[PDB]
Amino acid sequence: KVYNDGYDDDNYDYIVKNGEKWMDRYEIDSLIGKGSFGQVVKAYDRVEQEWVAIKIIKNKKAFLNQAQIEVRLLELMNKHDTEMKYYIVHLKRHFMFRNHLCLVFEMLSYNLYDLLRNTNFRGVSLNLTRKFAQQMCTALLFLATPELSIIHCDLKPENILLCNPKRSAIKIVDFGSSCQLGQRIYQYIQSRFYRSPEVLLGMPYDLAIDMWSLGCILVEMHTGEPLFSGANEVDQMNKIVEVLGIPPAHILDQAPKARKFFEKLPDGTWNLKKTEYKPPGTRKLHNILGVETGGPGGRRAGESGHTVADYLKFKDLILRMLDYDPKTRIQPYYALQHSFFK
Ligand SMILES: COc1cc(N2CCN(C)CC2)ccc1Nc1nc(N)c(C(=O)c2ccccc2)s1
Repeated sequence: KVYNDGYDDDNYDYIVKNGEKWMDRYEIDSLIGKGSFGQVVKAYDRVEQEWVAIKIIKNKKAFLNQAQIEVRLLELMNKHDTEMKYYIVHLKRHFMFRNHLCLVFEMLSYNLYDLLRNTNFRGVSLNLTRKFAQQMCTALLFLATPELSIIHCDLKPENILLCNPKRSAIKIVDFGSSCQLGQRIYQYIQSRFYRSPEVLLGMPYDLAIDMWSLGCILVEMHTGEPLFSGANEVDQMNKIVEVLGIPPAHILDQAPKARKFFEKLPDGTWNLKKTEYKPPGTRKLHNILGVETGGPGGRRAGESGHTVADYLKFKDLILRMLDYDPKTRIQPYYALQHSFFK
């Protein structure tokens, strides 16, 4: 009949009314997004005299409890970053309002998908992609700090926010799917497009899955299209193999879900099960990026900082981020020292 004295709906979400005053402090403007966790809203903080995003968690135990884990990690990240210089959206404060847990963040304006949509999915330049890459590798180095050891677990374009148009800077948002390095409790994780092979294979995993996600994102930021746009896990694996070839046998012999995508011949090699696809590793990244052919779809022909030399450095890096072996895949510190960033 009514939910939470009328303040809530079916899904335990707070019904947001335009121009409502909570606590003589926050002035609600408009809803900016919806998710499984609850809602996000654009508000004006009267005390600090600034705009904020407020994450209104659902009035439901499971969602409260999940968001309390998120709070715990965000405040652990504040302890290790008082200067706010590692390109992370930071928790300002949290509070209870009409039985909802609300997390207050600084308000950014657009996500990286918006940026892409504004290019009509043709991409931004390599000079913009460089800057964003350095900042993301900085963010991951920080996450990999031994006391934090945090896996974001859902790096995709909507979880990367643009600071502001003349500042040319990005930040990582939404640590609600995040956890610290540990014994494996979860298996169906990451967004499919950016899901790593260790995850698709049901193998152990660590902070290197986030670097796989970043390999994909950076190719997408310069091409405008996702690198591996799988319709399901089988099709995702197949798209990965098209570019990078069959994974190594030492890996596939260990992998508990190997037989979902591959099969073991009598000689002991692994090959693709049949489900349309190019043969293993013949869709080269060299050619997707258009290293010698004037960038993606010829659009970077004649533009400064888009030479063969420049493109090879970017390629080289991406290839190190898309290593099949999580042990040898490039870590954040070695990524920062790459010649792509000179
Ligand atoms: C003006 O507010 C935003 C609007 C958008 N969009 C742009 C308008 N739409 C085309 C798609 C969503 C994307 C992001 C924001 N701003 C946000 N700033 C922060 N700080 C956000 C979050 O903290 C956040 C909270 C929960 C999940 C994801 C992000 S969301």
